[PDB]
This record gives sequence, C-alpha cells and structure tokens, in this order.
Amino acid sequence: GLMSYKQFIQELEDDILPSEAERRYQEYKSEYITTQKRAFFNTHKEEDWLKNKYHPTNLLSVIERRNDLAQKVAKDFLLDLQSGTLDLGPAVTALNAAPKAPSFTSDPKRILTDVEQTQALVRKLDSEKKIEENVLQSTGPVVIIRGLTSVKGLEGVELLDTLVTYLWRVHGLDYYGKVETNEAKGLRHVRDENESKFDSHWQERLKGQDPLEVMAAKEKIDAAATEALDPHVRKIRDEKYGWKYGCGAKGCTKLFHAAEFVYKHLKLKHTELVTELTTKVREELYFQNYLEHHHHHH
Ligand SMILES: [Zn+2]
Repeated sequence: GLMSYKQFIQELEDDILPSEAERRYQEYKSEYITTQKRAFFNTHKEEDWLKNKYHPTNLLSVIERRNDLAQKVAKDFLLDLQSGTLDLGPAVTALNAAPKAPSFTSDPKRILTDVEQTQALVRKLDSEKKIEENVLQSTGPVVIIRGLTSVKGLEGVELLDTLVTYLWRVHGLDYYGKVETNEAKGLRHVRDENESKFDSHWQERLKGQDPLEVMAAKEKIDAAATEALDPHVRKIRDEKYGWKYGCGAKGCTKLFHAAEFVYKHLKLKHTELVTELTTKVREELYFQNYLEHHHHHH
C-alpha cells in the first residue's frame, strides 16, 4: 500500500530536512508505483485474460470472435425488427431500472441530432465489423421496415431508440453512456459542459478507428516485423530484369522479383527464424498496452 506522506517521514526524523524529505518521498512514490505495475504485470503476463486485453497476437483473434458474434447478433436483431418481435428495452440481450444520461438529453432538438450521429455510428461500426446489409444504415432520416406481416416506418424517437438499442446489443456501444467495451454487460444509459463533449466524444469516434483495433496495432507490428527481416533479404541486380531479391536464410537459395515476396516467404518457410526476430516488439507492445490502458489501484 502507498504510504501517506506522514508515514514515510518517520524512519528518517533523526537529522531532519524538510525539502530533502519531499525529494525522497516523491522518488519513493515514483519508484513504488512503477514497481507495483511491473509486479502485477509479471504475476499475470502469462494468463489469457490479460493477453486477450493487451497482447497484439491475441487481440487479432479477440477481434475475429467479436466480429463473428456481432454478425450473428445483427442477423437476429434484424429478424425481430422485421417481425415486430423486437424489444427496445435497455438490456444487452432482452427477453433472454437503468442508469440515466445527463439531463441535457430531455431536449427534443437533441433527438434530431442524436438520430444522425447514431445512424452515423451504426454505419461506421457495421463497416468495421463487416456487417454488410442493414436497413438501419429536406428531412430527417426515414427507415422503412418491410416485414413478414406488415410495414413499419421509423422516424424520430422510435428510430432513435431502435438505433441506440442496436448499437448496444450488437456493438456494445452505450450511446448515452459515452462508452464502448468489447463484451458489454447489463443496462445501457437511457434518457454547455456535457453537450459539447458528448458530441466530441462520438464525433472523434466517427473520425478515428476501432479502439480494439488501435490496441492491436497490426499495421505498426507488420511494419516492425518487416524491418527486422531486412538483414535477411539480399538485394541483387539482374542483367536484364532490374532488381531481384534473394532470401538470406541458410541452406536457402530461392529468388524473388519483389521484396514483399521474400518477407512472405520467410514467415512460411522459416517460421522460427521469424518468431525469434520479432518477439521483442510484440512483447514490448504487450507491456506498453497494459501500462497505458489498465486501471491500477494505488
Ligand atoms: Zn528461404
């Protein structure tokens, strides 16, 4: 446990110095916390719970399970919409009292704004997750549901509630709660300072990328993995055909016409030479994600 200032002083009070004390306690604080965080990492670094949160390799398949689940859940969500069998309750999986939003949400003009943003988010996250067909994605937006038995038009609050629910059930995005988690649970939030940030939050979300995908940083990792392989790709001029690129592993004599071709070849015919050349970046990023994104109690 982190010593309060009061307690730290005591094993020094022999020849006291007020400002040497503050220097040392600050140092103590700094060193304690860095060390606790490493300790915790080293206790759990091996467990899958932690790896599924911060490790770039695991993340990739966390994303693939997420997407598959979502596609199937959207299929189902839309079926109940189509049959008028759908519930707009605040549960994550309903038929299977809630936290309230900052009351700037009472506003009926808010509704017109929320419908666009909401439909914008559904479009974004559907693309991210490869959900391809969705009816839910001058005037405000109108959606017509050609059902089994009969049609339903959706326009204002009803369209809004359908969309908000969709976001929560399929994408674990709690619109009114300004939060999205990978395996959301429980009840989503129902209906100046707050209002400018609310839009900002969701607007930058519309601009950026999937949080999980950002964690996973696959681009960054492929880049770093390719760089590590450079020493093992011989560049050679051909007498006629420009540059040919030769594989620099041992026992091996294969020749390729582009550099990407050698990289691809290396992680298929020299798996372990690659694994050995690329472990550090993966595991350093693992460590870095944990440090940045994990709530530590101190
Ligand atoms: Zn080779």
